[PDB]
Amino acid sequence: DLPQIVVVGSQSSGKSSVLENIVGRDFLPRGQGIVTRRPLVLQLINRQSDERLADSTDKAANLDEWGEFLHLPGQKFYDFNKIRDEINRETEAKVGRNAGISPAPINLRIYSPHVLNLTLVDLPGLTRVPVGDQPRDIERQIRDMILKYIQKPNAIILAVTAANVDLANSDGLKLAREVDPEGQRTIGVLTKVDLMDEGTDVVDILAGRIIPLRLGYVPVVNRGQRDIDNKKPITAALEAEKAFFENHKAYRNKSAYCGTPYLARKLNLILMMHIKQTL
Ligand SMILES: Nc1nc2c(ncn2[C@@H]2O[C@H](COP(=O)(O)OP(=O)(O)O)[C@@H](O)[C@H]2O)c(=O)[nH]1
Ligand SMILES: [Mg+2]
Repeated sequence: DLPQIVVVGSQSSGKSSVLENIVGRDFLPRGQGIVTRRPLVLQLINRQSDERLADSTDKAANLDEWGEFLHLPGQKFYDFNKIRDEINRETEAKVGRNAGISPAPINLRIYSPHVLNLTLVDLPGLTRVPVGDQPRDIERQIRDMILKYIQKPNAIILAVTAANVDLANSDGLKLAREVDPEGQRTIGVLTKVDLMDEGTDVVDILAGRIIPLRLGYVPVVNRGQRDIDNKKPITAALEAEKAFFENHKAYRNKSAYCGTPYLARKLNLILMMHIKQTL
């Protein structure tokens, strides 16, 4: 149907962290062995610019930003800690906790003056060894779920790989190549650039010398686990990401092509081009 950006990669590649960095505020459940177990179809809606904010545990809530769930019609979520709770609820309701997965999507809209018009689909990450109560063929079930999404020619494939692993072992690029070998609709993200072995960088990847992608790669820096535990706001994380690329010798002169702000503009631009070619 409509074009959308499907986020694919290994478990703990940083897929959920990228979505939070794009939104600008944290709203996804994490910790306690919690991972994405249902597709989150996230629709971001730009919207240029009190009793409704009375019972808010989110210090940043405001009337210009809120979320809406398709299965909870009429409700507007101004507190993003309740968005997290509801996502955790809907997931456990259909697939319990730390068990298998379900293809039933959770549909969430978020209005904001700070987001571009994008549709992103967070998919479960590939793992290799079952833990907890997972079915022993959990790897196959996740692969088959991903392929069903990215086989569709309207799907823009956001292949997420951690920069502190060998690019050639990327699950995201493998799956992207299986359905889109020419790279016509695959765009890469390189996370955890701040965790790279000292002396290494991703410049060779950006210059197309390893696994070329015509739509390119974008390096980013999301919140680390310490930042999550300390409740560091995404706004501060974005400031930290900007400073990282502007003071690193390898990225200083190319920093306009680094970071989540550029990724969002790039996804928005690619998404508009993809629509133009639909008749
Ligand atoms: N230092 C650092 N940690 C990151 C970065 N991106 C993600 N992480 C951490 O990597 C872990 C997995 O990230 P997450 O978004 O939950 O992974 P997912 O399973 O792909 O959605 C978490 O502990 C994140 O804090 C990054 O750019 N830098
Ligand atoms: Mg995830």
